[PDB]
Amino acid sequence: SRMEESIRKTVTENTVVIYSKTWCSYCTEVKTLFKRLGVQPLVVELDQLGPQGPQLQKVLERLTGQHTVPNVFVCGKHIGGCTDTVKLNRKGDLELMLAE
Ligand SMILES: N[C@@H](CCC(=O)N[C@@H](CS)C(=O)NCC(=O)O)C(=O)O
Repeated sequence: SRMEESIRKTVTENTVVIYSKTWCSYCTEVKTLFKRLGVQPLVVELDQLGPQGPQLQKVLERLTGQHTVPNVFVCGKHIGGCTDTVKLNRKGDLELMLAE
């Protein structure tokens, strides 16, 4: 699909991409973690896109294996959700990625 090719372009062009929903506490949490690191992520709020939201979500599951939000990409690579991102941070992998 065109939506799949567009996601690939979005995540290769933007250092941090968070596919989010505005009401989700885990999305807020991961937004805050990147803010504390000095990053300004690109946020895509899937609940604020009309019927494109659920279509995008389906393509995200095909690409990433995940059906929850947040769905986080760093340096073009899928990293997971909030707890995945927090674990990557706790290990210093997240900052090593950002540093390269
Ligand atoms: N363990 C996940 C949890 C994320 C989560 O539960 N997200 C909720 C929204 S706040 C969700 O996507 N729910 C949709 C569903 O369960 O299908 C993470 O750390 O990101």
